[PDB]
Amino acid sequence: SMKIDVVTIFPEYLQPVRQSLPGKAIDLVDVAVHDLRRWTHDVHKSVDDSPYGGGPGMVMKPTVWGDALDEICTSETLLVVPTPAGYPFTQETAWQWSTEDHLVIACGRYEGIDQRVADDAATRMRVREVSIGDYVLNGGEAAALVIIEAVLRLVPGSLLEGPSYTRPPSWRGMDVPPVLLSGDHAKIAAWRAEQSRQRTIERRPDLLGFDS
Amino acid sequence: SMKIDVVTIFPEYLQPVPGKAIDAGLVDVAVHDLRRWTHDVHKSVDDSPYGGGPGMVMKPTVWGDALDEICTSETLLVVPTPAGYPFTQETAWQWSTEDHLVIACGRYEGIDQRVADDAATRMRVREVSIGDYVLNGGEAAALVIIEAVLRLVPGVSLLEGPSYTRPPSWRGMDVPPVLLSGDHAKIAAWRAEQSRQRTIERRPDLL
Ligand SMILES: OC1NC=Nc2cccc(F)c21
Ligand SMILES: OC1NC=Nc2cccc(F)c21
Repeated sequence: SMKIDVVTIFPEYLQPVRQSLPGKAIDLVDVAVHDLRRWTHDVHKSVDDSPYGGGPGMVMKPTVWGDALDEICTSETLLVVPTPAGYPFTQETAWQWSTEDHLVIACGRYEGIDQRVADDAATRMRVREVSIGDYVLNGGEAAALVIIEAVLRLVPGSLLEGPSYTRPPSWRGMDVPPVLLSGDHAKIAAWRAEQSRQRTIERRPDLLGFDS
Repeated sequence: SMKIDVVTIFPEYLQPVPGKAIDAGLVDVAVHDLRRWTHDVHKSVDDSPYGGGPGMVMKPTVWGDALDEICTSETLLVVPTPAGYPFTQETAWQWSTEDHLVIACGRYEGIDQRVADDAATRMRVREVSIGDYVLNGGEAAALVIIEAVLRLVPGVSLLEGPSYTRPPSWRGMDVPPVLLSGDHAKIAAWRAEQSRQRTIERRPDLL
């Protein structure tokens, strides 16, 4: 079943852990992590350089990424490039990728990878540039972990959730809502619906088609 | 000064996030195993949901004890949850100036609501989601939050368009010549148009 390759200059940060949702799956999926510097040939193992046209920071070189993806990818590969400028990664995306035979995730710095890498790959395989949110990360590594977790839990083998409770029924003078103790499946369903409504309207009005 | 305490039943997951000079006292991250605060020999952290339904809910007595020991009145308690307010860059900026963050990592189904409600009577509590996809638990979200916050700690809109570096020609593709023109006003305008087109294509919501 599914193969996931992750390419990064911080392979220890990805390093698959038994005691993980992904770790259990590994013990249905195979996850391999590759050090990008493996495909460098200068003594300094240089993966980036200053941007053409100017600007702050560095851009990852196309040469190294090309050699790396040449080796790892096939025409059947779905190449995932986490980036702040990507299409939104959503739950629909997770379901779609959950049926893929082979995901390769290219982790780069925020400033990004030379655009020609994605352009070149697209001539040979499917390429998806995606953002997991509008906060700013220093690199794609944490995004890769999020994507893997969201995808792996869907592999064979709307409205916000309201508040949940468990035992004891009273705790620090705070009681569980009595309807939840009443065993009335209908009243419980109605209460839960109303709680989710209040919470969605308050926290995520966008989900119900309202202004933010 | 910034102290981050993370509480999780997967402490090894959180160890990875090295990172810089704590020797200057700018940033300390401590990860705590939630099972430290369990009451029974089976080290139980969750229980069946009241009112029925699938999954488990994390126990209030365990989390209550953990937060009692870890938190103070000055703490900003962060609770990652799919039902949370959106975590944004503005949020990250605000939290970057906090003396003490405690991140309570729970499973998707959640922590008994009384835990957060109780904590909010003596400290600031923030329930947040990092996105509208489903994770099994809050650990990955904590990593995302920790990264977005700490890079704004010193010493630790439109989409950006394509970027390029050497060599000028690679596998049949040349860098856009405008970028080599030495006309920096034109370069800015070109980049603005690239940004416009990419935003329209990928994130029309931003407009
Ligand atoms: O999805 C993101 N959101 C914010 N920053 C990033 C930096 C690198 C990769 C990536 F996917 C992201
Ligand atoms: O499923 C999620 N989606 C977004 N944020 C989260 C934060 C904590 C736990 C969790 F499951 C999630």
